[PDB]
Parts: sequence; structure tokens; C-alpha cells
Amino acid sequence: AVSSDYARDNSYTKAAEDIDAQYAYSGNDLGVTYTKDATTFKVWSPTATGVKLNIFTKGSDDEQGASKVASYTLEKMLVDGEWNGVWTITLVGEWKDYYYTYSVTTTDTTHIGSDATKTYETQDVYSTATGVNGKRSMIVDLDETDPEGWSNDSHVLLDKSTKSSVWELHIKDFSYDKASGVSDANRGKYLAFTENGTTLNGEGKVSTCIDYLKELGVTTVQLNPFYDFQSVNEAGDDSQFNWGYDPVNYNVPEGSYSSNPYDGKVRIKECKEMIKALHDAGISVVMDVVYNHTYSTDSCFQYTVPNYYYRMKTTGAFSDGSGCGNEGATERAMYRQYVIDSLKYWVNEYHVDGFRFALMGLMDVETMNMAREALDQIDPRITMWGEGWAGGDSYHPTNTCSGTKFYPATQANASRLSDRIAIFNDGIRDGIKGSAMDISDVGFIQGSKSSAKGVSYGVRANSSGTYKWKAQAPSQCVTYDACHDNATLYDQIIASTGLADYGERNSEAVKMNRLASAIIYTSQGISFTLAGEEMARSKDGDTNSYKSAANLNMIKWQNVVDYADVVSYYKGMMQIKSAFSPLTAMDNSYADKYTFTKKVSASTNQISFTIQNDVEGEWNKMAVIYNNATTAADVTLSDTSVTDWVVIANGETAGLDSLGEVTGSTFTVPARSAIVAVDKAGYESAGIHSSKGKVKVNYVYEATGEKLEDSVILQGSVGSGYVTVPSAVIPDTYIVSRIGGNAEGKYTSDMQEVTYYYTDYIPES
Ligand SMILES: OC[C@H]1O[C@H](OC[C@H]2O[C@H](O[C@H]3[C@H](O)[C@@H](O)[C@@H](O[C@H]4[C@H](O)[C@@H](O)[C@H](O)O[C@@H]4CO)O[C@@H]3CO)[C@H](O)[C@@H](O)[C@@H]2O)[C@H](O)[C@@H](O)[C@@H]1O
Ligand SMILES: [Ca+2]
Ligand code: NA
Repeated sequence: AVSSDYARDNSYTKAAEDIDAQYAYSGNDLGVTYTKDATTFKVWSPTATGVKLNIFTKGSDDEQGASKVASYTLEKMLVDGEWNGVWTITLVGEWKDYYYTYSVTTTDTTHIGSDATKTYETQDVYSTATGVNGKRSMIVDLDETDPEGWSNDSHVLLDKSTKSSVWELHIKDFSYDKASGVSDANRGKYLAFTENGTTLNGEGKVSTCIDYLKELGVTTVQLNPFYDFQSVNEAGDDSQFNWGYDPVNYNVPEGSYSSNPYDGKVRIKECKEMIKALHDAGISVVMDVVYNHTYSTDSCFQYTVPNYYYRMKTTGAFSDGSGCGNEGATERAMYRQYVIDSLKYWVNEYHVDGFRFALMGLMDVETMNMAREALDQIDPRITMWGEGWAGGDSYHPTNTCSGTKFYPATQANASRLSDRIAIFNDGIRDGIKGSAMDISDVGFIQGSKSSAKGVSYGVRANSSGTYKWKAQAPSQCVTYDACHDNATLYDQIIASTGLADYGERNSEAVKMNRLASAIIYTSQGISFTLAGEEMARSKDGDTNSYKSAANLNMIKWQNVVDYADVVSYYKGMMQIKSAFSPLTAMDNSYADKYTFTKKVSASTNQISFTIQNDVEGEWNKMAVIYNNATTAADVTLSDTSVTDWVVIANGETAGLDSLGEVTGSTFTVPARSAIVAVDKAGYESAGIHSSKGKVKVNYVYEATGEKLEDSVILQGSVGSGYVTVPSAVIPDTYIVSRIGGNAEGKYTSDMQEVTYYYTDYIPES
């Protein structure tokens, strides 16, 4: 089922609305305002009877030189005897690098003015720095946290969101593997991203980490939570892992990814160095944000203004729409403001280029649209997308703090949402590889004919017609087959077919992987992959790896060799989408330029369509065919307008070079493979060609000269290193007797061939 939302007004919502009408504050100076001469503290809490500032030398009581300094009484901000809801004090002198908490004595929202008070110690709601484990805030000069050349670091923004290629990455996963070639100190840390010239096992043969990303050519890296989360003990062991969907401090970097979580400035500088390194690599940084819930209701929000910041049921229970125990009340004036101010902070202070909203379905449409407008004032190329669903039933008031009707930012309400707030298309996801809820379930690539309609509607970003949900335009659609949640693409292929064990190479499974690649990059919308999808990433069948072993979760960098051909295929498919404007369109101007051979809703083993282009200097027409049959199929296009074709992607390779020609309207499409072709006239005139070198790898029985296994194609930049390997799937009764050509070397302009010659063998042991 899809979870429900309910409009219910009660004592709590009416109390919160009254608080907004009187005390809503837009002053822009809540938290700490540092200067060398003085530091000013501001806390918003209309429910409070008193607020006390506590100063410490260190962020925890374990550290050397840790001591309580003193405590101070904050005073109400009055004008002509009228309180604006804000507490303030100004400390004269130099207070930088001191740590602090607030002691808030307060009622709840439904008992303001009463003697029913409780006192809570808490970090600042508007913390820009904390000590270890985010318990104590830190007074910092943010200038001191700027790395070398930070002033010259610019945003990396896509001209159009639909021109993106997103690599969804977890910071520990990136470099926790020793084979990553990243230094001992920086493995699984922010600073891993700053290490150039890293290679597999540091042997200097093939690129890893940042150099690998430059070669792959992804436009965008989306980072899993690097705001401060609860679920990793920052004073604990290095082997701890969590995705970090457990927020504690929204505007403070995560401590565990830094080299030193005790000094609050170090993580800020190192977090900025990561973002700079990615910007220097020409890559856009998208931040996974989780305003929909906090780890617990024992939070800075609840301790400051009890029952204001969370959606309250009539029974006094916290609404659990997140499935994590609570949901943030985005409809409230001061959380709306907090969220928007937070987004602007990460953009301006950390140079973040966009956001992925966790459970965007829990966040109200008005708030989301206002956030889009705010970020537009900085730059409208700043990207926004999110999950158009919740994680449970959500109880909200009828209206927002503005007096407009509450609407959740779900798939169902895509029409009410800005067309530049994109939504994850679970339609094409389930269409391609099968239900995400069931690892054993088949989609189109595994041979489901019923799944074809999922793919076919996905091809135009679910923006043409209606199947499941409808995007306003391709700009409002994220096109993907897998993410960090549920099974990896290759794990679902393995589980659903039983072709092999998890993480084991299988020729037919890899064919299916290549086909998924073809679909993603011949589909409209914002193309998105899990980091390592291109190298057949496995989690050993883990369908919820959020707190699983770090070595299970980590990117196995050996896969860039083991699946170098698959990486090469993705690398080439990315080039195709980038070269052909209809695929990267933001609007619906190309919707009526598609000619599907069969009905879009057809149950078929072969999907085919043509796309008419209108951009001068590009290809005039593209033909796309997906064949999920176990045999080769002759597919005849219904569109006969073009009868001279150049093939640019097949079962073997993909890219901008001609792989052969086709006369007429009929194409022979190999089993479990795609064909991408373009009009010959256009291919000649456009002058679009590859600058990448090729290596063909053959596997031959020496005695007969016959192939034991299909040849594969590696592709990469001329001068970049490659490593070929003997085929993993060849029976154990054959052994490599001899190698022809350069098994290892650098790509050249001319294609090189490597042949692994095999002889008769009996394992024995
Ligand atoms: O008080 C209740 C409860 O609170 C704490 O546990 C919270 C929560 O922890 C687990 O949920 C996990 C999921 O299993 C993960 O898949 C992940 O979900 C996120 C997903 O990956 C994102 O894509 C999406 O945007 O956001 C979701 C989360 O909203 O992360 C969550 C949170 O870590 C567990 O499965 C839940 O049952 C549980 O409620 C606390 O640790 C518990 O002791 C406590 O009982
Ligand atoms: Ca933390
Ligand atoms: Na283009």
C-alpha cells in the first residue's frame, strides 16, 4: 500500500498556529553571531520562562583541559514592552573556540504561561559547529575553516538538470577499501576526495577514486548524509558504518568522516576540502538532506520548543510518517524557515550545488516550492529532487502557517510541485529490474513482457501519458534502476535469475546489466545510478545495508578491472545521451517526436522507438531497440522515414563511433541487448566522433582457434592505463597457455587486441 496522510486539527496544531501568528521571527540571526570583540547568542522559544548559556573549554568532559567556564542568563528581546519570542545575550571579548550549551526552562506549546515547566540541556538548534557526538556547540570564526583557495571555489552547475549523470556515493564506501589506493589516514574520510593519482592497490596501473570519476565522466556526485547524524560513535572504532539517516545537527558536518571530531573546526575544513576537490574535478555536489525527521524527539528542537517542531496527533503521540518515530512539521513558520535557511547555508557556506530530499512526501508542497524560489535567487541551476513518498501515515493540520491548504509533496501531487523539483521514478526502476520490495522479482531485463510498459513510459520520464504516476515534464523526473536502498542492480539480477552467486561474474547477468545501462541513457529525465552500478557492484544480497559491515558496503575497487568492459559500456552510453538533445530536454517539446513501433503499454520482448531531433549540428533521428528475449530478434521500425542508419551502441560496446551500418527499417538485435542507431546523413554532417581508445579482449582455444567466450571491448581516454584479465566464466578444464598482445598498457588512438589462448587442463589439488 501507499501510506495515507490525514488532515486533523487539534489542541497542539491550534496552539502552534497561535504561536506563529504572535512570535514568528524572520530576523536571520538565530544562534551565534561571532566577532573578535563580542559574541551574541539568540534562541527562539516563546514557551520558555528562562534560558541559560553554559560555556565550556572542550566539547566533552573526557578531553584534556576540559572544564566549565561559567553560565549566563539570556534576556527577552522587548520593544515597547512587547516580546518577539527571542532570548538574547552578548558576551564582550574574544570567545572563539569555546563550546556551549543552553539550559532551557520551558512549558510545551499547549501550556504557555503555566508553572508546568521542565529544564533541558541542549546544543544550539542553529549550531554551525559541535564537539564530538554533537552534544556541545562550538563558537567558531567560519573564515578559519575555509581551506586554501576556497575563495576561488565556484559552484559547478548543470545548464539543465536533465543533462546530469548522478553517482550516488557514501563517503566511507568511496575509499574504505585498502585496494582504493587511498592513504591510511584518509580512507573512508572527507579528505580521500583530495587524493589525486590514486590507483588499484597503489600499483600505478588503473585509476581509482577521484581520477576514476574524471574518466567515467559523471557530472554529479550525490553524497549520502554528511550532516551530523547519531548512529556512528565518533569516539569509537573505525570499522563502524551507517548511512546516517539519523539527524542530530542539520547545519554541522558529520564528525566520523573527519580526522578529528573533538575540535569542531577540523570537520568543517575537511568537509569543504572534499567539496572543493569535486569542484576542481568538474563535478557537481548534491547533498542528501533529511528534514523529514530527527533521530529522536530528545532533540535540540524538542528541548527548546516542546511539541512545536514535530507533527502531533490528537492523542499527544508523535506522528510517525517517517517510520523512524517522528516527522518535522514543515508547515510550521519556524521550521519552514529553519529548513530554507539551512538549504541556503549549505549552498553559500559549503558551496553545495543541489539537494536530494529524503521522504519528500512528508514535506508540504508550499514549503518545497518556497525553497525552490529561495534557491532560484542564488541560481536556478541549483538542483532539487526527492522521494515522492512517505514511510508511514502522516497526521497534519488542514492548513499551513500561511493559511493555505496542506498538500504533501508526493508523486500524486507532482502537478502542484515546481517542475524543477524532480521525483524518483520508481515506475522505470521496477520496470527495468523488477520490484525493489522483492530481490527475487524479475523486471524487463530478466525477460518480463509485462514489465515492458514500465520501461516504455519511463523512456519519456513518465511525462507522456499516465502509468502509476505522471511527471509535469522530464525536468521533474529522476531516471534510475537502483539506489542505496534495497538491492543493487547486479544483486537483483543474480537473485531473480539464479544465474550465479552474489558478486560472481556471469555472462548472461552482465548482458542484462548492459541492457539496463542502455535503457537509463536512452531515457529522458535525470539519469541516476548507485556508485559502482557501472562495475557490477554487489552488497552480497543485502537489501537494507544501512548498518551492515563496512567491508560489505564498501566499493570493491578490484571491480574496475573485473568489470572493466561494463564500465566501458556505461562510459559510452553516457556520451550518447550527452550528444543527443531530445534525451536531455527539460520540457515536453520532444514528446510528439517519438514513434514507438508497438503501443507504449504493449506486452513485448522488443521495445523500439525513433526520436526526431530539431537541433542543427546534431543527429537528425535516433532509433532505440531493447530486446530481452533469449534469442536474437529481427525488429522492424514502424517509422520508415529513415532507411540509412549508423549503429553507435550494440551488445558489445557503446559510444560515438560507428559500429556498422543498416539499410532499411529492420535491425537484428542480439539476445538480451540493445541497439542504438542514428540516421547516416546526420552522423556524417554532425561530425560527432569518439576521442577514446579501444581494447578488444579475445578468449580462444589455441588448438582450434575457436572462441571459448564472447570477446569484450574496453574503452578509455588515450594515455590512460587499462588492465585486461582472463575470462572468469571460462570452464575450469581450460587454462591460459599464452597471451597475444598487451594484457596491460595504455589506450592508443588505434584499437589494440589482446587474445588469451587456452589449452586443456584438469584442476587437481
Ligand atoms: O524510536 C524509534 C527507533 O528510532 C531509531 O531507529 C530509527 C529507524 O531505524 C531503521 O530505519 C532505517 C532504515 O532501515 C534504512 O533503510 C534507512 O531508511 C532511509 C532510506 O535509506 C532513505 O533513502 C530515506 O530517504 O530515508 C529512510 C529513513 O526515513 O535509514 C533508517 C534510519 O536509520 C529501522 O529500520 C526502523 O525500524 C527504525 O524506526 C532507533 O535506532 C531505534 O532504536 C528506535 O526503536
Ligand atoms: Ca555524529
Ligand atoms: Na546535446
